[PDB]
Amino acid sequence: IVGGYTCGANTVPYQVSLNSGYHFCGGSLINSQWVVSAAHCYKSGIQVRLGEDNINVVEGNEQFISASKSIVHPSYNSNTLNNDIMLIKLKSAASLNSRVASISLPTSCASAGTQCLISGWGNTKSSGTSYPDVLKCLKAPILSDSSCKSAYPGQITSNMFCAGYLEGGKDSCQGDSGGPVVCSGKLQGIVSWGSGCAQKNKPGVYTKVCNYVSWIKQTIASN
Ligand SMILES: [Ca+2]
Repeated sequence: IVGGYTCGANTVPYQVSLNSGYHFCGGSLINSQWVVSAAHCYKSGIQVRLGEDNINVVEGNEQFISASKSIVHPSYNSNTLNNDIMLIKLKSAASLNSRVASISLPTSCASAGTQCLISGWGNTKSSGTSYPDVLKCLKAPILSDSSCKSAYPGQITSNMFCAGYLEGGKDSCQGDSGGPVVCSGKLQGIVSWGSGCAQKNKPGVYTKVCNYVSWIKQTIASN
């Protein structure tokens, strides 16, 4: 997250870190046994880390649970990033309370102008590299589809939305991928892609979760 603020320990209780010997992607806890992330985050050998603030220090609220199964969206296209969404099932159910909690799926899509919270442990610089140890937060509005398509001609599908600032300076970044965009207490987006980070006229592009609710529910119910 570029241009954000330190969230505070366990203020974002549905945030997860995906770990394969090091943090590589974020994700969101949607119930006690399932996580949603970006398909471009796919790896074998994932451990899901819940209850994290500082990802380099054991602080006392963490739950570390291995993945038993990963399911990439059946129509994921790695060249266009269309359908950049994946589900991860945990080997055992997480223990839920105020500091580890699930986030609700949306019943409708959010409109341009809605303010949302984006969070993660990704790069905090638009030029160069600096990865934080503690979780960073950013408040950002959803942009209109027209703005979003004008910023990225020929690249925005119906499964994507833009959020952020056309002026630049504030954005998600590498390492935030897979993490949550929450608006009005519902999961509306997954950190997916962008051209660089926090560049003028190049806002973040997010997977539009409201288009996937039936797939997520059906998948959860049978696996
Ligand atoms: Ca920790």
